[PDB]
Amino acid sequence: SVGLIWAQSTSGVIGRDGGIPWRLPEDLAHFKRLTMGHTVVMGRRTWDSLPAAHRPLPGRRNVVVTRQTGLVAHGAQVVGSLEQALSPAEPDAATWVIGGAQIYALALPLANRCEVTEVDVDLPPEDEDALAPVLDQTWAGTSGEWLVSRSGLRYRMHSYRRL
Ligand SMILES: NC(=O)c1ccc[n+]([C@@H]2O[C@H](COP(=O)([O-])OP(=O)(O)OC[C@H]3O[C@@H](n4cnc5c(N)ncnc54)[C@H](OP(=O)(O)O)[C@@H]3O)[C@@H](O)[C@H]2O)c1
Ligand SMILES: COc1ccc(-c2nc(N)nc(N)c2OCCCOc2ccccc2CCC(=O)O)cc1
Repeated sequence: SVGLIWAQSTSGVIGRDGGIPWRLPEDLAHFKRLTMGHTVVMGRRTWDSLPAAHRPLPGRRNVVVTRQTGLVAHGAQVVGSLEQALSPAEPDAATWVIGGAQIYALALPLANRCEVTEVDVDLPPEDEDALAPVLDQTWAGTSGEWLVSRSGLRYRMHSYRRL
């Protein structure tokens, strides 16, 4: 099982300026609950975007997809392709692809599940933004109710499974 997990604004922005242009603690908790104890696969930009307190992501096997020989920032296992990231895999569990846009595009054809957090923040896309992948007719989804964060932002979760 290969799952994509991401958070996006309603407009479909996932990234800006090498980071994420909102703060939503409830989504961080959701992300940790779904990924704890599992392998997480990310693109190298996302690895370099992690604040030092969160790099590597604790309690997870951190796999970084890069074309470079290796990385200056410690704690990752580097691989040269998504296929190398995904095999061998943890039994009875999902391997989670955790971004960013380039790595989501690589993984989308291989994925069985998507776990999306939608954040109701008004973020018209800007020219260098990373955008969420668009899902096609091979996905069936369900959506949770709108929730209110302690910061006042509304958010909700969507879950998709391959037909
Ligand atoms: N909202 C969310 O859920 C979420 C989640 C994660 C990230 N983000 C955001 O997304 C943005 C980063 O996304 P991004 O698309 O710019 O970068 P990315 O997908 O994180 O990383 C891109 C890098 O991955 C490597 N790569 C890409 N394709 C490859 C291939 N075919 N083979 C081997 N290596 C490959 C390259 O690393 P090298 O250059 O080292 O070769 C490339 O520069 C940031 O703003 C981050 O904060 C948002
Ligand atoms: C607080 O910033 C968050 C940024 C992104 C999400 C997030 N949310 C969903 N739903 N899917 C994702 N792929 C996703 O990005 C995961 C990779 C980036 O992770 C970062 C970045 C900065 C600080 C901390 C962490 C995780 C720390 C940990 O997990 O210990 C969550 C919170």
